[PDB]
Amino acid sequence: THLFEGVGVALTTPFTNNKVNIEALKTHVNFLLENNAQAIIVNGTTAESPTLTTDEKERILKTVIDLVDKRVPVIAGTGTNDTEKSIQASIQAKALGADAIMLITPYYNKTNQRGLVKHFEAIADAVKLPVVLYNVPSRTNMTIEPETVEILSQHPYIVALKDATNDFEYLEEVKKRIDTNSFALYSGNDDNVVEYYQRGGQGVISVIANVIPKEFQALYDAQQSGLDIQDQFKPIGTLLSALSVDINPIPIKALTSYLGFGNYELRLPLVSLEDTDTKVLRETYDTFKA
Amino acid sequence: MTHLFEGVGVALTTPFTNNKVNIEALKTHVNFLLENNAQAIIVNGTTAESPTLTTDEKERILKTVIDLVDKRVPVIAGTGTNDTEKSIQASIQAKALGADAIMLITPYYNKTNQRGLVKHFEAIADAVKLPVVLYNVPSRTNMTIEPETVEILSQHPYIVALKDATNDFEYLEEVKKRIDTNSFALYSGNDDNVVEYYQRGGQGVISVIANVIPKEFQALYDAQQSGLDIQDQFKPIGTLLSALSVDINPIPIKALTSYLGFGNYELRLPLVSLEDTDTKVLRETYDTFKA
Repeated sequence: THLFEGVGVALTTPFTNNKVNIEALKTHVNFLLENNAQAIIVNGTTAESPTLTTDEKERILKTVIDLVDKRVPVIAGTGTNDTEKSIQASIQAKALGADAIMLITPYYNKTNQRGLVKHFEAIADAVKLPVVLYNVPSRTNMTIEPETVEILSQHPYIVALKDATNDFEYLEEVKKRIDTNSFALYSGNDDNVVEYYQRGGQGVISVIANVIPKEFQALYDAQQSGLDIQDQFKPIGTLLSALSVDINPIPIKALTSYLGFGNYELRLPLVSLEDTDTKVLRETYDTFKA
Repeated sequence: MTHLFEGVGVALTTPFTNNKVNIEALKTHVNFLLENNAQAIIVNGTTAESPTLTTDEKERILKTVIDLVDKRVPVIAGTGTNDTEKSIQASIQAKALGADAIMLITPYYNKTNQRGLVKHFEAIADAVKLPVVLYNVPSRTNMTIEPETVEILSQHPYIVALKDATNDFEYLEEVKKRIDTNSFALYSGNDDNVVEYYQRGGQGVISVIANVIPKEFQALYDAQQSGLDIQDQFKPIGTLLSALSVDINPIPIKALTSYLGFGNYELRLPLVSLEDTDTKVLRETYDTFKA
């Protein structure tokens, strides 16, 4: 009934001399599927969607869809801070074959809670496809209030929340206003997953699972089977700490490129880490693997 | 002798009528502004609801304000986004249309570090070769231009001012310590801090409320330049500004631009208008001020 449970990956965009590299894109997705990724979130923040052209987003999304071939859900990031364009982009994602769309709250312009509902509901009504809300106040400086999540969760087509508030008071206020049989809560912050899972989350939409999908999903599966993951998490948390050297996806792409998925490139206004930080992060990764 | 303007620049609202830009209402509004001593027109900023305008609408509107204004004050085109390549291309098109300057917000949503923030602004300024107003609004972007970073950017021949919407006076003083205000202008991006901003040596304000009270708001700046205290004189305006804080800009200011006949009271989703009574309470607060 939920789109997925466990680890979905906020897929990075592989660039090669500033161009989307479709062959690397396919290799990365294959690597994700072979390593137990439960879902692919395409053109999210981690994909640098703000600097992707529309053509790029569509070429990437169609590629992911045709390659995945329904083996896991393909969730297209289509929401912006403009309702009309979010509607257009969601409709194209539907037509290309996406299984769901992800919609962030507005940002920069922002809105009030009543506007927020109008915005999400307008997109959901127009697309008629499963929608994953995305709340990340550290990027948007607004939130989807718990009462607002309740109103929205009653939309037939709004099925989940990517919750990147890192606020467990908020998590508990949301829990008591939704039915998790029909409305899934996904962490949007890799390092809160131990507690996020303990408190009954349905999984995570993950940045680090770009490079360690198997281990990160295995951690979910252990929790779900009735095992304690508090200590088992630590070696991943060690890598997560090194990943926090800069704003995502600046650090994760040092690691995706290291594994062969595109060059280590970010599109402006983002920039790659400097050499020292890049080698430190890559070493940390090799130590995790060892 | 070299700033683009001093005093009150207006962050012009977009006039809508059945969700179409009203070109006649727009011309009328600009004329009203110019007639009432506005010192600059900032086109397609946050207040203009730029996240929801088509590229076509922005260009039509910009060219309309440019041709009307006819070089009487600077037309400052908001062209900056969180995509550097798109910011460059929109800025080049604004220069072709005859803009006197461009305004560039920091990235937002993606954000960036201070290093990439310098690359972003510098690449735009390098590409367009037109005067640049940086625009720092942490309550909308969740990032900032550090005082040291403003220092660095001020050294670019084309980067000439900052619209500072931090509302942080420690920040102001840190920036003043690093820039020369004779060559690098500091404009408040927050209407309600102007008494202190002007008092602390600011060059002016890029204003929301001056959409409707350009005359009074410019006269407040003039009063203080002539050596008068405006602390008490500002309070009637502050009262109007308390009413305006009822919601996120430009949701309230558009209740008033329509009330003066500059388009209908319409906002493009994800924004919505105030409901009817908050619309009236706000319009009466304005008439009281005018009275």
